[PDB]
Amino acid sequence: HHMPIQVLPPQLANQIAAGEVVERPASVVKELVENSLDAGATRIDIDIERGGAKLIRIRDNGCGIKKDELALALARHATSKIASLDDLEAIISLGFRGEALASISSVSRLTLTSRTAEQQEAWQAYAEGRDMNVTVKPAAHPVGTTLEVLDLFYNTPARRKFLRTEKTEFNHIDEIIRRIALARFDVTINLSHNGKIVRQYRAVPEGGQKERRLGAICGTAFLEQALAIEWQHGDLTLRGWVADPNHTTPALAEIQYCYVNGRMMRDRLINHAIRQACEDKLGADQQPAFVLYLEIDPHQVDVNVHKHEVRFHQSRLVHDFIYQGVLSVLQ
Amino acid sequence: HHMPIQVLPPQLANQIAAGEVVERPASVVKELVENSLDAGATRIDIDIERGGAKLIRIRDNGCGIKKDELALALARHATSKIASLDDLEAIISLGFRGEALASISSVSRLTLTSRTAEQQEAWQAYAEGRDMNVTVKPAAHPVGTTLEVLDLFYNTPARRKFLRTEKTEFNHIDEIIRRIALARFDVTINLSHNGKIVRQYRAVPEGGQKERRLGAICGTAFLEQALAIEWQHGDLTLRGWVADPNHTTPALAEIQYCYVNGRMMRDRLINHAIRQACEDKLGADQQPAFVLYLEIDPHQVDVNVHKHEVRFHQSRLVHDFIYQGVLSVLQ
Ligand SMILES: Nc1ncnc2c1ncn2[C@@H]1O[C@H](COP(=O)(O)OP(=O)(O)O)[C@@H](O)[C@H]1O
Ligand SMILES: Nc1ncnc2c1ncn2[C@@H]1O[C@H](COP(=O)(O)OP(=O)(O)O)[C@@H](O)[C@H]1O
Ligand SMILES: [Mg+2]
Ligand SMILES: [Mg+2]
Repeated sequence: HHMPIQVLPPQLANQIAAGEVVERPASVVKELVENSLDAGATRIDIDIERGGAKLIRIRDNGCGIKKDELALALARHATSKIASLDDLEAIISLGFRGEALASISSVSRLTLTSRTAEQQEAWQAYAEGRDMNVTVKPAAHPVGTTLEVLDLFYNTPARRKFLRTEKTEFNHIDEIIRRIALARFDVTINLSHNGKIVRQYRAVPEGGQKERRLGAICGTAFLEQALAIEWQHGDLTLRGWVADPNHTTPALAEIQYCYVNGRMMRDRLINHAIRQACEDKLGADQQPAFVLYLEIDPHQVDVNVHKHEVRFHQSRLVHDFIYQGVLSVLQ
Repeated sequence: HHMPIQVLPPQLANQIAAGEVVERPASVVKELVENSLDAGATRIDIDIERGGAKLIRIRDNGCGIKKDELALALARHATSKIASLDDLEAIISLGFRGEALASISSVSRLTLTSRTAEQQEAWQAYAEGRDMNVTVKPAAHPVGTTLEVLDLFYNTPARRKFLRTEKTEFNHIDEIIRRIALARFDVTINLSHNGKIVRQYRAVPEGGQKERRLGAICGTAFLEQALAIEWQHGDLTLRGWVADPNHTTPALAEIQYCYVNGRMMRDRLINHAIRQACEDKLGADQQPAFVLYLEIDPHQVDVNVHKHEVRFHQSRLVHDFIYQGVLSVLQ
């Protein structure tokens, strides 16, 4: 009670928010790449420097951001993805909170450059000062967008001390891209570190062969033991690959990716049902290797938990669904 | 790009926030009880109805909220706990985001009643409408505060469908109070459900016997096997109780509470070090039973992660510290 209840200034408020949204360089990559995806990009190019502690540049060939909305994109609680509660309950995009860019900009030197198809001119924007005032100025850029994040945590020292080695931080970034690339086979994703190419996942044309990308992302080892899955029942449909439990090594066990309507996730309900389907067919219980995609009525699952967490309205039903699907294929 | 980037109205913005802050009735209880603690309360009384889906009332004998700050308490990004980045890096209170009440009020009928020692008059406040306009009116109330949360999720149907049985929801509430009561032995906490008293933990006077409350919260079973711990090394000090691994049952295994400077938490680093100290002394590896308190330089740990998660600057050091402390006592 000694200090009055007082509104937190823009920058400070965003930095506090950044504490949750910006865990490490990998977090920034995730947020930006997901924005490119929402913007309908077909190709995303990612350049990293020193594990991302020095630089993170992500360019996409998405639809871009209109000049008069650049500042809004750097603003808090402002989005183009939902306008009401209905939109949220049945969301189509990955984003909707309208907080990511604002948060990131408050704890780094973030530059937003973009041009829409209707604009002849490209523009660049960035916020500054305790009030996060935005400067918009001329720039050069093709249809699409480029986010440039420099000196992450430069103005938040307590956090900068927690940054691990360049090697460790880049690895988390590599892992993040790995999870996103598996979610969208139709999107070309290139990742580079310190001026050198680390990877590039070619987009798979309509109906093209996926085994190619799967192997490129997860490795040939997984690709060989990969058992495809096709299991449906109304709104519930399970797809993907499950490695033969009998031929699953701990190295392959590193591949445990699950998705709910394209949204990457790590839910215990699912990991359990799978390990159950394997333990029940196989002899011993162990860490299975898989890449599964669950399609379900968006109204039967909560995506606003805070991101890899989700909540299923019919917990039991879903769990048994996945269990059967995997169990079935394992036999 | 079809829909413009647009600011989310106050109520909607808060409801989206509520998706993360308000997981279930237990979340509301946690936020409110922690506010009472920050306000210096010595006694907190909690009344629940129908698992909290119908009513949640929390009254404290804290310092209260000044009339002219009631609306600010229901506002977003407004707090009395930090005013800058320094304050955050070495925080003293549990709160600091200034978002909890605003979020909760947007997804329930929340009434805030309070009176400070300097005021002869008590006042009541609550927000309404898409803009969250606040109404302040006369009320009766002793020094302190009472939060009243009714019909949780009444205006967010998609979420209301996820509410479990009254029994299940109250249980999470009981568990939450359990964790908070262990964090503060000096605070009397009474919990009631549907007009009937479920529990009441008496505050322990200065230096009074703690075994009494420990047993009342964790049960006599744990109290008997409880092995006290006193282990320090500079800023690092470990205290609490660890149940004899050899006499630990799965029922006792339900008691795994760890705290960093009074802030409840569930960090794997610690749970691992403990289970390691037990596995290494004991024969088999298992689920230990414990109530440990780690005191550490606030600058060596990050509390703004999003709450039971924390991040230690010197991960390895801390882990070995706890391991030794427990290991030592187990012998
Ligand atoms: N690469 C991009 N291409 C096009 N629009 C983008 C891009 N990145 C961000 N935006 C715009 O900025 C707004 C989002 O910023 P963000 O802070 O990520 O919030 P959110 O995605 O939850 O709405 C989006 O709603 C969209 O309108
Ligand atoms: N029970 C209470 N007694 C006194 N002050 C309170 C109480 N509950 C809330 N407040 C005030 O309301 C503001 C907090 O609301 P909240 O949304 O919980 O945010 P935070 O605790 O993170 O600041 C506090 O900063 C404090 O000034
Ligand atoms: Mg986004
Ligand atoms: Mg609070």
